Amino acid sequence: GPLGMLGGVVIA
Amino acid sequence: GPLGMLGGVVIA
Amino acid sequence: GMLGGVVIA
Amino acid sequence: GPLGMLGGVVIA
Amino acid sequence: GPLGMLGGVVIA
Amino acid sequence: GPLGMLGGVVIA
Amino acid sequence: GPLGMLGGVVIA
Amino acid sequence: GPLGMLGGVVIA
Amino acid sequence: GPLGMLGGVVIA
Amino acid sequence: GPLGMLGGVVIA
Amino acid sequence: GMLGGVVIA
Amino acid sequence: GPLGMLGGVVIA
Amino acid sequence: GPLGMLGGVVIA
Amino acid sequence: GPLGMLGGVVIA
Amino acid sequence: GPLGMLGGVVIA
Amino acid sequence: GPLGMLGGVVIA
Amino acid sequence: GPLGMLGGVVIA
Amino acid sequence: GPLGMLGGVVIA
Amino acid sequence: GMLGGVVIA
Amino acid sequence: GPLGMLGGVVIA
Amino acid sequence: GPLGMLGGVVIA
Amino acid sequence: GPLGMLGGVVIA
Amino acid sequence: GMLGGVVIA
Amino acid sequence: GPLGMLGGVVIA
Amino acid sequence: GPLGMLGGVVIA
Amino acid sequence: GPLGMLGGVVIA
Amino acid sequence: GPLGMLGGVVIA
Amino acid sequence: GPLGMLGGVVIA
Amino acid sequence: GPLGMLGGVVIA
Amino acid sequence: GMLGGVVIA
Amino acid sequence: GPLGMLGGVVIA
Amino acid sequence: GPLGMLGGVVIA
Amino acid sequence: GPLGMLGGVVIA
Amino acid sequence: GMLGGVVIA
Repeated sequence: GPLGMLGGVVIA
Repeated sequence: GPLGMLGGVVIA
Repeated sequence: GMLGGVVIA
Repeated sequence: GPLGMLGGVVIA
Repeated sequence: GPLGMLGGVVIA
Repeated sequence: GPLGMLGGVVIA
Repeated sequence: GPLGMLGGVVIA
Repeated sequence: GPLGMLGGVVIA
Repeated sequence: GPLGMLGGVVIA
Repeated sequence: GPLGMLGGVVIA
Repeated sequence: GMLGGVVIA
Repeated sequence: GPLGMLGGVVIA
Repeated sequence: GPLGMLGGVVIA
Repeated sequence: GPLGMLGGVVIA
Repeated sequence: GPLGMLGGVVIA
Repeated sequence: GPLGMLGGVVIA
Repeated sequence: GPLGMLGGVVIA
Repeated sequence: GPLGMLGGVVIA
Repeated sequence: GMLGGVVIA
Repeated sequence: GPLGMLGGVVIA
Repeated sequence: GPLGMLGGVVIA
Repeated sequence: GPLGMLGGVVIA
Repeated sequence: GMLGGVVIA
Repeated sequence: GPLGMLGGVVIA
Repeated sequence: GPLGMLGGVVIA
Repeated sequence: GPLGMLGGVVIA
Repeated sequence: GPLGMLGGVVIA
Repeated sequence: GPLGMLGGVVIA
Repeated sequence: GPLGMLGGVVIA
Repeated sequence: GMLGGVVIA
Repeated sequence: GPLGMLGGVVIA
Repeated sequence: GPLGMLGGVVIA
Repeated sequence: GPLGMLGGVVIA
Repeated sequence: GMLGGVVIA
């Protein structure tokens, strides 16, 4: 299947 | 605020 | 000082 | 599927 | 203020 | 039989 | 006010 | 069947 | 005001 | 027998 | 006189 | 005797 | 709706 | 979405 | 025999 | 045998 | 509406 | 004897 | 008069 | 997912 | 009969 | 790290 | 020798 | 005497 | 359907 | 598939 | 004697 | 002796 | 339909 | 004296 | 499969 | 009579 | 692993 | 000596 990589998310 | 999808691979 | 993220691969 | 905002008044 | 009317939405 | 779809109705 | 029939499939 | 309004005076 | 006269309606 | 239909009369 | 949908006279 | 084959019928 | 005969082999 | 109609298929 | 997909709507 | 519609007024 | 007359039908 | 066939008659 | 499939007056 | 026949020798 | 060899398949 | 995909190898 | 999807000698 | 041979007959 | 005589030896 | 017809075979 | 294959449709 | 069909109207 | 007349047949 | 048949119509 | 006769001496 | 010698046969 | 085929040998 | 479909020697 798909291979995804997300470092990080910051919501302010 | 933000609305939607977020990620390395997004399949809608 | 806001940083989203880092990906090392 | 569908992604968005709906309504009589949409203040965004 | 803003005044808006939306009849309807059909998504199929 | 028949296949109908109505979103909505606003009567103001 | 309003008068009549309303719906997705109206069979009068 | 029939759909409407009858009478000597009709104000709509 | 308005003055109307209807002598009847037959719906068969 | 005879099949007659009269909507109506107004006598003013 | 007479009045109606069907008048027989 | 006769040999006949019918796949299908769609009536709408 | 539809009227008649339907089948793989129809003998009438 | 898509609307497709297929009567039938005969495979021999 | 036959191999694959069959239908009114085929999404692959 | 016979196959069809018969009458004084025929509306299909 | 339409007015139609059919005397008779003989099928032998 | 004789063989007769009459579908019908309409008298208006 | 007479009416039918077979009429023999 | 995948759909078919797989092997060293494939005879349909 | 027939001689056939298949090393391997990767479906991902 | 590294991402490698090898289907297969046949050594006859 | 070595054989595989990823080979790191 | 008369000698005769008939293999077969196919009617379709 | 078929009309006749069949046989290895036919005497008629 | 294939459609074949053989009448007859006589071997003496 | 005879040797081989006979038929309306022969596949070898 | 005789073989076949006989009559005023023959439909074979 | 067809109309046919056969007087007579004598087979001796 | 063989007779098949007669048809009168 | 194969069809025939084998042997050191074949008389046919 | 006749003299015949066959070593061998391989069918694959 | 070689693949070899030998029919036959006759030593007279 | 040797005789066969495959001879390894």
